[PDB]
Amino acid sequence: GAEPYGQKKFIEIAGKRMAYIDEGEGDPIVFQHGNPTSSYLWRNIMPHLEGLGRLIACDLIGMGDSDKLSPSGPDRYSYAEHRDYLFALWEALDLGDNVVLVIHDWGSALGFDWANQHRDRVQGIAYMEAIVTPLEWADWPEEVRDIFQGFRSPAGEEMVLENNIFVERVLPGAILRQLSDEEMAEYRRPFLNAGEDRRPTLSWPRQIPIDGEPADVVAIVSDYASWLAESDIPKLFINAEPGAIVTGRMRDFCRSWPNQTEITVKGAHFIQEDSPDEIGAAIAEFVRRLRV
Ligand SMILES: [Cl-]
Ligand code: NA
Ligand code: NA
Ligand code: NA
Ligand code: NA
Repeated sequence: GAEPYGQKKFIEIAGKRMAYIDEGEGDPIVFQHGNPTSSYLWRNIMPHLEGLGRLIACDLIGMGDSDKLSPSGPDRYSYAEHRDYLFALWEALDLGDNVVLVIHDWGSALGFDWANQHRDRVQGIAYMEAIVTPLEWADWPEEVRDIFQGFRSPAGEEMVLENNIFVERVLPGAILRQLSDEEMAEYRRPFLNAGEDRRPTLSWPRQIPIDGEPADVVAIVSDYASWLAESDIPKLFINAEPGAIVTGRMRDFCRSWPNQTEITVKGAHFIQEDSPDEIGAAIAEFVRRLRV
């Protein structure tokens, strides 16, 4: 269960190498990770979709085996910069117009935004522990609120760049099981060096739309949230118990979305590490249904 899935391919986008999985034939099934993960997140999910489509899992810029930006610093790895690289990669990959999106965390902001911009090219959306509408601090799990407000303060650089707290604390804190040393090492790999190599993992929490900031991301999220609440695009909502960011009022909101089926699995935030086989089977049933 610790082994990566497949063998990564590489494409140069805007002078940087992006790494991604691309296996199989047919209409794509696109799996997008978030913070502080990579395509690896999906390694026990993707085998359940074998033979049902072209399976794609991209590593965001500066993450996984994609190259780092230079010079890195606080103005880099914003949502929009990530979107520039990922959307370019998706274009380069010639996805066509029957794309299924499988999305999590910042992967869900990116994927929901993509779908909102390309409504005619998305066959269906499976999402989990996603950014579904703009947040307030009350929506955030109490037990990590102090850490997240830390990230979103000048203390963030020390917390992440020097102390790697997102990788070392937040990630295993939001997985119910204990990862193996080997799993751990894979997740740490892109961020082993203190300093700017760890930047994406600090830029990301600074982009979360909370209390109206950052405004640009709030607007992007509001836009797709309003669209999804009325859209007839097929959806699969994978709810988690106890879950983390899709709880309370946020969970009520996404449950109101049209043309959607839902499952519940055990998990906190990184639920792929806790309930892969249920997740995989639900996505396989959804894709089979859409593609019959
Ligand atoms: Cl984050
Ligand atoms: Na991915
Ligand atoms: Na992807
Ligand atoms: Na990216
Ligand atoms: Na980032």
